[PDB]
Amino acid sequence: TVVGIDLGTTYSCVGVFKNGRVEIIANDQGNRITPSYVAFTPEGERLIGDAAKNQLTSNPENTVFDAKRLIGRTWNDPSVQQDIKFLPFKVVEKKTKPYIQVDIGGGQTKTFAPEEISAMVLTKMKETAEAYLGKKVTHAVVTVPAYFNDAQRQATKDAGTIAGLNVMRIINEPTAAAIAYGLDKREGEKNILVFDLGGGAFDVSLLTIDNGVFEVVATNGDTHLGGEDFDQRVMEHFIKLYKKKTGKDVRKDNRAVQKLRREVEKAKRALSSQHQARIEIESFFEGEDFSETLTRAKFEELNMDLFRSTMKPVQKVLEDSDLKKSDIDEIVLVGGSTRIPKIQQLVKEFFNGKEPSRGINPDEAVAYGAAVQAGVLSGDQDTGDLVLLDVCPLTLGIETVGGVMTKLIPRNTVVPTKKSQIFSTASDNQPTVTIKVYEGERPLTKDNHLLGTFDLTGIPPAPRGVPQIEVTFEIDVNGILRVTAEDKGTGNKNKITITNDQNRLTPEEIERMVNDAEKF
Ligand SMILES: Nc1ncnc2c1ncn2[C@@H]1O[C@H](COP(=O)(O)OP(=O)(O)O)[C@@H](O)[C@H]1O
Repeated sequence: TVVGIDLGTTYSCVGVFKNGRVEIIANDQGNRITPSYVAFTPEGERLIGDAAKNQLTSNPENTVFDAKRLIGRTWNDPSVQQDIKFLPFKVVEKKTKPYIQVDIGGGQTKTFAPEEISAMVLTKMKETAEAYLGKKVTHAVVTVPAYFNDAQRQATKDAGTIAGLNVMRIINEPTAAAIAYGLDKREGEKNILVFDLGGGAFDVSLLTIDNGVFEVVATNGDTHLGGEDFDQRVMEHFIKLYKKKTGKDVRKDNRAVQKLRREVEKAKRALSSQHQARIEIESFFEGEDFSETLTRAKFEELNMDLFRSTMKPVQKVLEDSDLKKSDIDEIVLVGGSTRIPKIQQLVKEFFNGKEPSRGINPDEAVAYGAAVQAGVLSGDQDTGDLVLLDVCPLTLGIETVGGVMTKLIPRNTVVPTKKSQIFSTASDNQPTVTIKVYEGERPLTKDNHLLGTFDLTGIPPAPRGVPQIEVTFEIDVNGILRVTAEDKGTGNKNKITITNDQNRLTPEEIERMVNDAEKF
């Protein structure tokens, strides 16, 4: 049995399709969602989920969360460096990547890739399913944000592999939510706008849905905008307010900062139905108390630029799809941050008063869709006929003379897809040709994201411009790039091997990580 797993920034959820419906599976504490948290106690045990989250404020330095905000990123990514200020665990550079360093008891230290932390969360979700089903789970569909880049997708797949899962399919969050919405609808072709604002990432997708055929027409998002940022804006407001009023800087006392996080999260949720919320921390800093009242007005003001920025991807999607606001037949709100009244108001006002679709739990819609997809890919016959056409989120291009982004595969192209191009040499007997591939929509590569540098190696001695090497760029159904090369010269064909600077986790490295995880 293939399971569907929503691997979320703040929570994870696992479901299965059985006897013609989705079951969202409860964990050992009876909760249908599990916090995406891992902790290491001084006594040496590894805690996952609710038990890990519950000791955050007493053991903050060795409690890990928000790994999805770091996964597949490089060390000098501004979103990594900005998030470090709010995370209690040490983040250290290794392999040009942010690794997580913790104490595991007995004066001992261990360093983990974000992939490894997410693999521990996936392992717990797998075990939750295995307890319910009474048998081993080896295959899964796993969710990612629609706007995840190549590295973020591959790193999520690698987390699955470390957790002992054959990840059959990576599914984009809004597409999963669309399946939850539109499964078994036999209505005419409808244009559906999915507005997906979770704990860490924001996606907008426009889909056509017509009797089981789902097509993503356009997508745009922000992989570092979500509920965690709304908490962190309020946290920073109070850290600064405390220093102004007392002269004391609490930003290094991890217990203080994470007690503030706990209280802000509680207040934020309260402010979705109340207009005021009391923040109370007994023993905030140096044994002294902290009491403040947060109004809905103040919460909104502190975050208004972030809230208003969610309209930017909405307009980008309408422009790419060539649709007007009035062509949108349904608005599907998904992600727990869509519970914020101001977000609902901004979306409603953008679409001139149109109400969102009812009957959809924004916290569970993504997991529901992943479970359906898992059932379909298994070969189940009690699901509806599901046909999915999804897209690549980012234009792929190659750097050419003058730092120019020369487009190869445009954004919003249905995957899988491929493009080929012939390369040659600039100098006599040149043995290697380098190709830099970028992701993004700006005309200069310095303003886009480097996907990787690829070296065509083993080019046999020849005069300049004579070699003819056909390089193929294929984006698979998961949204991940593979680059291959073939010699198209006349006479003796030579093997052209490609090397890259992506620093993929190798099977050797994954095996080591599997063995390291079993020690807990
Ligand atoms: N009533 C609420 N008001 C405001 N924010 C909420 C509410 N309920 C949940 N959230 C936020 O939703 C985010 C989590 O969204 P969810 O979709 O459940 O999980 P994930 O994004 O981790 O997959 C968190 O940032 C949480 O604070």
